[PDB]
Amino acid sequence: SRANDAPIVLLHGFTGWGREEMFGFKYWGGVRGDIEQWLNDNGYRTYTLAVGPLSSNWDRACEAYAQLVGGTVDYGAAHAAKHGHARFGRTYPGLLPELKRGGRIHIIAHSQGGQTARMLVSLLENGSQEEREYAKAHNVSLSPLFEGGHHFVLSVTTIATPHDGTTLVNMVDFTDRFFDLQKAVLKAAAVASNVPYTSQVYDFKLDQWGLRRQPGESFDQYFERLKRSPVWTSTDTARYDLSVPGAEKLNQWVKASPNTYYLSFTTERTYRGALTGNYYPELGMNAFSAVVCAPFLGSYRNATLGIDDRWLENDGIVNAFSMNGPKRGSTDRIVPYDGTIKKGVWNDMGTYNVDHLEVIGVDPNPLFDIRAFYLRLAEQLASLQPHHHHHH
Ligand SMILES: [Ca+2]
Ligand SMILES: [Zn+2]
Repeated sequence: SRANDAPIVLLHGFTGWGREEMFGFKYWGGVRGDIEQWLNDNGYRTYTLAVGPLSSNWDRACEAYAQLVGGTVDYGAAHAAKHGHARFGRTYPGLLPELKRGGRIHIIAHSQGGQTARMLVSLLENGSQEEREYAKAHNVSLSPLFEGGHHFVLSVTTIATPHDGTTLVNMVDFTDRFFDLQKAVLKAAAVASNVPYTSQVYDFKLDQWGLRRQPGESFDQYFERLKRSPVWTSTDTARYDLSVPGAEKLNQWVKASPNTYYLSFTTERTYRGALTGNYYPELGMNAFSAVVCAPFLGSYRNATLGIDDRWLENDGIVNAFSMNGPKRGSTDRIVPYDGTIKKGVWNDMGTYNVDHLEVIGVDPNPLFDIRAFYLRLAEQLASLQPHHHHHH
């Protein structure tokens, strides 16, 4: 059924790190193994992007663009001046120079990665008018990313993505709990949060903000500085983009490309309480989510905000209702999968009973055939037709 040869590129969310980080414990595979290696082993050429887990989708897309084709990250002169961080970031050799020669990729994105992938597609195709106009008005140079006209992306697949935000950000103790989540992923990787490791271990890639863990600093201490830093206090952050208002703002400009396939997977790991209408964690959900996040997600309503009952089912971290595609402030279409994947529309591939971390293998779930999950997805992506023609 193989109808294209595009390689697959994997993209994490508000947690995530390179293949060499976390002592080789993989974000994509966790305690289950190495998802990229499984795909490559099965004949599906697969790569992995690592970008700032806490950075805005904008920053991450700029980082992803430079990580793909090579070069020094360029966040755009207008954006950098706007938010007060460096215009230029780290330099990359480029994972896929074939992209500079018409090649295309499939992106498989988990969590906030889904937002980033969508945004990258948009900047690639449309560029940024704001940047272009700023470059002409200030006589500054312009990254090719902002010119538009790039078509690197044949498909985007999002898994557990908060396309409409997650109400988790609304928790009153969200900042302290969000970083506890980072601590919980570290723990999953068997990494302590109260130890000043001399090796990097987990690089948050805050080059633009000039933030990095210092010698003698544990992750606990590091996170306490991050909490008070601009990567947590600004609107140019994952924290803002993850929020319902922030995701809506994102949706208002980040539209689905008619040249690109979109697949969404929804995840859920909760049950409904008959008398309260709330949703509750099941048995099997990662311990941190079950205790600290799922109860809030499954009970938080806010009429002002648009959060009614539909939002309560969740995967421990993200409202399921947010996952099938952008809706809030979005002109994108979403169709249930009907056997045939269509261009320029969100193909809701269905809802899977796995939690936010289980779906990438970071939390165990031996009832979830994760190997089969990604293999079946790879097959589906490789079957996507470059072209279509009307028929009866
Ligand atoms: Ca589990
Ligand atoms: Zn930025």
